[PDB]
Amino acid sequence: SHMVGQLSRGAIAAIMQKGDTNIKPILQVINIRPITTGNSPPRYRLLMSDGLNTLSSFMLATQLNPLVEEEQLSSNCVCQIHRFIVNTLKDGRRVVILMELEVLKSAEAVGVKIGNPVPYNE
Ligand SMILES: O=C(O)c1cc(-c2ccc(CNC(=S)c3ccc(-c4ccc(C(=O)O)o4)cc3)cc2)n(-c2ccc(Cl)c(Cl)c2)n1
Repeated sequence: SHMVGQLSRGAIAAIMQKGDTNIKPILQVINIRPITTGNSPPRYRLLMSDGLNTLSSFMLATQLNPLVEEEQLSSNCVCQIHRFIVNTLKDGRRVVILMELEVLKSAEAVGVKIGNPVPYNE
């Protein structure tokens, strides 16, 4: 209730602008999809929301793949990010790798996209 109050509004901008990595923000998963990988473990890319912004530049550490494959981490769930790393590509784009996270509320217990977040412009 006041659902957006459940999310760390402003965390996406803090990660991408300030380079803040000590925060443990609470974010909503909007979408998850596999990337094209070949002969190596699958890799998942996530569209995440902090209630104000969405950002599609997240990938999951492969050690967390079971959370996706066993359906605990899925679209609409709310999770707390306990550890993440930022990397920057040759072309300037930043990628956030999610290393440790906790699902606070399952997709089924939330059920909808929270608020009206808008895409973050890098
Ligand atoms: O096949 C595809 O569709 C497809 C493909 C990619 C795409 C794929 C790869 C890279 C480069 N590899 C980077 S950044 C990377 C990957 C893993 C790690 C890492 C550290 C620790 C761990 C772990 O434990 O698993 O993993 C650190 C850096 C860029 C892009 N993308 C893609 C393009 C743009 C963005 Cl912003 C994002 Cl997040 C993904 N789409």
